[PDB]
Amino acid sequence: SHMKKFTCVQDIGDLKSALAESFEIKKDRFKYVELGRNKTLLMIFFNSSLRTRLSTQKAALNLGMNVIVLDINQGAWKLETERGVIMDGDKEEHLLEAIPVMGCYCDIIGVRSFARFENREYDYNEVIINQFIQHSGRPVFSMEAATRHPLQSFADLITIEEYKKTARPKVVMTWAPHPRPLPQAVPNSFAEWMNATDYEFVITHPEGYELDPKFVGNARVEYDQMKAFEGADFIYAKNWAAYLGDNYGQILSTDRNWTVGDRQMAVTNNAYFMHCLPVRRNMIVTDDVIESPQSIVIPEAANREISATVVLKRLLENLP
Amino acid sequence: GSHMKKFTCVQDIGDLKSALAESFEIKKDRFKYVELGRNKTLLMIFFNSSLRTRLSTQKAALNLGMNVIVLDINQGAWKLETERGVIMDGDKEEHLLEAIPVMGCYCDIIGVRSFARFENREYDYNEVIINQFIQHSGRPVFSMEAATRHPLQSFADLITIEEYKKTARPKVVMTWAPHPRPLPQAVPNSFAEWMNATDYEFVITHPEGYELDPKFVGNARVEYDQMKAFEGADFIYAKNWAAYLGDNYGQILSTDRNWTVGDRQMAVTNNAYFMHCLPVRRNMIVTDDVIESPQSIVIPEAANREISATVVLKRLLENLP
Amino acid sequence: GSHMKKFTCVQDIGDLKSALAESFEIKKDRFKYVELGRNKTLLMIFFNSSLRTRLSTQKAALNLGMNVIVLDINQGAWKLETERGVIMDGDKEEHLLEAIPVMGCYCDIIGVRSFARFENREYDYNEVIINQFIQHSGRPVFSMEAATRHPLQSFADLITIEEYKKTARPKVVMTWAPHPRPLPQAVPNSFAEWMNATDYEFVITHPEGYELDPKFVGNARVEYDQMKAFEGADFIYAKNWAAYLGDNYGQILSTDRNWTVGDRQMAVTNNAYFMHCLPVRRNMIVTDDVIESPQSIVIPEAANREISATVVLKRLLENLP
Ligand SMILES: CCC[C@H](NC(C)=O)C(=O)O
Ligand SMILES: CCC[C@H](NC(C)=O)C(=O)O
Ligand SMILES: CCC[C@H](NC(C)=O)C(=O)O
Repeated sequence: SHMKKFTCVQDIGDLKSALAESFEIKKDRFKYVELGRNKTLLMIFFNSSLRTRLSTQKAALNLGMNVIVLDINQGAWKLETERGVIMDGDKEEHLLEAIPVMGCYCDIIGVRSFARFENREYDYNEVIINQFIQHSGRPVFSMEAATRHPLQSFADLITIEEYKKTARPKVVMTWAPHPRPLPQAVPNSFAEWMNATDYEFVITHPEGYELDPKFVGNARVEYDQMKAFEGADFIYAKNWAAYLGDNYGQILSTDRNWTVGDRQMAVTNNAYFMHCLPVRRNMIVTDDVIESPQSIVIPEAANREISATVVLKRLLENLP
Repeated sequence: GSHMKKFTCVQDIGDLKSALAESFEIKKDRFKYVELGRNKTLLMIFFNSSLRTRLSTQKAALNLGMNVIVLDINQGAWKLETERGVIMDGDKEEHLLEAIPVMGCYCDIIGVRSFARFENREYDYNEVIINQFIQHSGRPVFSMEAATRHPLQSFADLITIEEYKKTARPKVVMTWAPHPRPLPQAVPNSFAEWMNATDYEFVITHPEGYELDPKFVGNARVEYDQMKAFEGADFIYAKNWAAYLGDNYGQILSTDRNWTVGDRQMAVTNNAYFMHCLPVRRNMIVTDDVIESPQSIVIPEAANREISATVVLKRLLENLP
Repeated sequence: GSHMKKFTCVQDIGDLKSALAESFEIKKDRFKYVELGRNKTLLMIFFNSSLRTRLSTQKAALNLGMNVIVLDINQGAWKLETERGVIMDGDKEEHLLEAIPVMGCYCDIIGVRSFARFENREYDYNEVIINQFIQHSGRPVFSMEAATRHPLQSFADLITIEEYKKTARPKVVMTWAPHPRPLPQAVPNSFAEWMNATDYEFVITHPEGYELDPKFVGNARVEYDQMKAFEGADFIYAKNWAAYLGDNYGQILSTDRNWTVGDRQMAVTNNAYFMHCLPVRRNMIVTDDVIESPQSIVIPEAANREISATVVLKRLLENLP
C-alpha cells in the first residue's frame, strides 16, 4: 500500500482490506495514536464545511497528528488562479506561490475546492486539486474536489457494509430537487465507488440530468424513480446540477415529486435512507423519512471520521 | 455533584465548598491533571462573538491535556434552520436537527454559546437550543452562555469573590447600567442564581421596569435606589440587561447615564471591589477611573474564567463513560 | 542578547552569528527541542490578513511542542476601541485596555500582527498598539509585523541569504516596485535595519519621494537609479511601500511599472537571486519569468519563516520565568 494521494477510489486499493482497517479503527479508535506524532496535517478550505471540517480534525487527532485548519479567503489573501495575468487588481497572491508555500509547513495536505461551474473542462480536469498535487510538494487528499469526494464515498461504503442485510444489496442513488445548482462531485464519487463493488447499483434521475459516462460506468440508469426504488435496500439521495452540453452547472428542474418521501420508500425493501449532508428537509427528503428509524444519516456522517482516519493513516505510513 | 452530566446552571456544580476547593487547587497547580483528558476531544461551538470564553475555554481544555476543536458555525459551516417542519427551500442548507447529532459524532464533550434571540421570550427562556444539544448531541454539554444563564462566568465570579473577600459573608451588590443595545439577562440571571446559593448579603439594584425573572431573583433584596444599594457594599457587580417583563421583553427602557458606575457611587461603598464579566463599554457601564482604580478586579476576575472552565471540564471528563 | 523578553527589532536577537547558528541547527534537526515548550501556550493574534505568518508560526510553535491558540480578533471576538477616554456609546463593545490584559491571562507568549493604519504617522511609528501589548499583556510579546517593523520576516531573509550567498559579503539591493494600494513601510524598514546590521554591501533603490525613515535607512547607499543599483547585485529584495515623508505619509506617489523587476534589470545583476517576502502581485512587483526563474528563491525564503519563528519562540521560551 503506497498511497501517494487520495482523490479517487483507485487510491484506496483493495476494498476488502480497506474496509478491514476501517472496522478495526471503529473498534479501537486511538490504536494508532502514535503513528502521526510530530506529523502536521494542513486542511485548506475554499468552501463551507461542517462534517469534513470536523471529521478530518478528529481523524488526524486519532493518529496523534498536529492539525492546522486554514480558511483561505478569510485569514489569508484571495488567490489569483489564472496564470500570466497582470495582478493589478483584486488579488494579492497567486495560486502559483501559495500552493508551494503552504507545502512548506506541513507533511500532508487536505483540500476542499468545489466545482466553480464556470467552465466544464476546468472543473472536470480538476485543475486546482491537481496543482496542489503538482506543486504542494506533499501528499494531497481531497476534501471534495470539482468532480469527486472520495472521503465521503469511502464512508458511505463503510456504512453500507456496516448495515447491509445481505452480501450484495440493491443500492439506488436518486436525484432530488434543490434551489441552487450543486456540483456532481458527490454523485460522481458515489457511483465510482458503488461501481467498484459487487452491489446491485442503480442510478435514477430526471431527463437531462445524466452524469458523465466515465462515472456512471455500467450502472443501470432508471428515469422512473418509483421503478428504481422497487425493492431497494439502500436509498442514497443527492441533488446535482445538469452536466450535459449546454446545461453544465444548471438547474433543469425543481420537481418536488422527486423529493424522497414515504411514497417512494414504501416501494423499497424497507431500505435504509442515506445522505452525505447537509440536507434540505422537505426538498431532498421528507421530515418523516429522515427521522424514521430507517434513516442512517447520522451513523453515515459518523463514519466520515473512520474513512478519514484510514486514509490519513495510509498516507502517513507512506511518508518518506 | 460528582455526577456531572452537563453544566448549565449552578445546580450542576454541586457543593460550592468542594467546588471552590478544586478551583483553588488548580489555580495553585495548573497542569496537575494534564493527563486526565488525554485523547479526549472538546468541541467548542459559537453562534455569537467571544473573547474570554473563546480563549479561556481552550486554555482550560489544554490544562487537562485535551484535544480542542473550535467551530465558528456560520462562518466555516452552513447556516442552520432552527424551526422544525419547514420546507427548506430557501436561505438555509442544513437543519439543526441533523447538525447537532452530527457534531456529537466527533467529540467527547461539547461547549455551546447561544445568546438569547429576543424574538420570543418562551423560546429563549425554555432554552430550546441549548437543550437540543443536550437532547441530541449524544455528549455532555456545557454552556458557554445560553439564553438565560452563563454558569461558567458566575462560577468564576464566585471564585474571585472568595479569592478577594475581606470577611466571611460580604455584601455583594449587582447593579444595572446603561447600554446602547438590548443585551440578554443571561449574566444577571446567572449571577443572582449563584449569589443566592451563597451565604453572602446579596442585593440587586436596577431601574423601574428592569426586574428580572423571579425564579432567578429568588429572595434577594431588590433596591430601586442605586445609591442606597451601594451603601457599604464590599463588591459591586455591574452589568446591563434589556427589559424582561411583559410587553418589553428584550427592550431598552432606559439609557440613564446616572446609573453609570462612577466614583459618586463607589464612594458610598465600603471601599468595595469592582467587578464585570467583560466586554465593558467605558463611561457607559463604568467610569474610566473606577475601572482603572485599584479596587477594580476586572482582570483577576476574567483570569478565573480559566479556572472555572478547568474545573467543569475536569468534572465532565471524570464522569465520561 | 540571550535574555529575550520580546522580539520586535533586530536588537532583540542579539549576536547574529550565534542566532544564525541556532537557525541552521534547527533547519537540520527540526524537532530537536520538541520538549522545550511542553505545556506552554502561545497566543497568536491577528488584526490583519496572513498566510505565511499564520502558518509558519503555528508550525514553529509545534516544533517546540507548544500549545497554539490562533485568535482572529474582529471575526470571533469583539471589535476593540483603541482610543482612551472615549464614551463607548457606539460601534465598539470592548476596549483595548481590557482586551490586552485579558488575553495575557490565558497564555505564556503572545504574537501580534498589527499593520500600520496610515491615519497618523506618529501613532504608527511610535508603535502604540504593539507597545501596549508589551506594556499590559503581562507576557513576552513578539511581532508578527507591527506598524514599522517585521523582524520575523527579516530574520528569515537573513537566514536565506546566508544560506544561498556565494561570497562572504554579497551585494544586497532592496528595490521599490509599483503596487495599486498603499502598503506599510514595515518590511522595507525591517529589511534595512537587519541588512545594516550585517557586513553585506547594502543598497536601497526607490523613486524620488519614497525615502524611508532615516533611523532605518541608516547609512545604506540610496540609489535613485534602479538600473545602477542593480549592477552586479548578488541579491535583489523587492518590495513596495507607500510614501513616508512629510505630506505624503501613507500615500501612493507612483505606480511606475518601469520599476517592475523584470529581466531587463536582472540582466545587469551578477546573476543575483530574487527575493520577496510574499504575497507578491505578479507583473507588478516582479515579472512572471523572473519569479519563475531558477534564480528566484522566493519559496526557500518563505520556508525559512518557520526557522526564524522556531528560534525566536525557543529563545522566548528559554527565558520564561
Ligand atoms: C458535501 C456536500 C457539498 C455540496 N452541497 C452543498 C449543498 O453545497 C455538494 O453538493 O458538493
Ligand atoms: C459575556 C457578555 C455577552 C453579552 N454582551 C454583549 C455586549 O453582547 C451579554 O450581555 O450577554
Ligand atoms: C507580508 C506583509 C504584506 C503586506 N502587504 C499587503 C498586501 O498588505 C505589507 O506590505 O506589509
